[PDB]
Amino acid sequence: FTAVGKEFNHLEKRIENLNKKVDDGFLDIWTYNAELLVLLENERTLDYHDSNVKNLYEKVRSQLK
Amino acid sequence: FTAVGKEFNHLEKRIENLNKKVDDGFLDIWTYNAELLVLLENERTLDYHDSNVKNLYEKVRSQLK
Amino acid sequence: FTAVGKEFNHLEKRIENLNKKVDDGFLDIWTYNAELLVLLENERTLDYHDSNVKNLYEKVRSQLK
Repeated sequence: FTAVGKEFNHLEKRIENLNKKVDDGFLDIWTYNAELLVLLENERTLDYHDSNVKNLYEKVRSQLK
Repeated sequence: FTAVGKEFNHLEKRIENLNKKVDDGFLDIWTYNAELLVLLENERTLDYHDSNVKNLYEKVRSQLK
Repeated sequence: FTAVGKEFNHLEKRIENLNKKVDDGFLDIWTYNAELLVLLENERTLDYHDSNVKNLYEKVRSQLK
């Protein structure tokens, strides 16, 4: 019977809410990383055709899904 | 009686400690983002008066509370 | 008897899996921060000998363990 109890559901929903907080926080971080990168690449600071620069685009792309 | 039991409190405190780890980790990340940004803006790399650059300051400000 | 029950172990393993997700996510973020920084420092954008620039290397080093 524990999975219908109040206490099990309290803890479960706290886990779920933390997992959501982590997902939304990671999305916020990686959206920031994307917004910064594209500005930095607008300069001669970072060149889009350098393979090390493409590595960053590819990570950001993959993180934003 | 479960909320006074040892097991419920063990799990609850693990949740709490994870939530703290997430908060402190996000604060570390966003403090880093702030420290990097202000250095990058010291250059002509990023211009503080560009509206896309202000977007980044505003996100960092909001994240650091 | 609760620590051998199914429900306690279900919640515990969810905590553990979330903690792993957080660790792996933070490592991904800080690896990205390292990869970006070293590219930015390749330019006159950021000078490795400036003490504020060394602060960033030191944080990244410490985060990657």
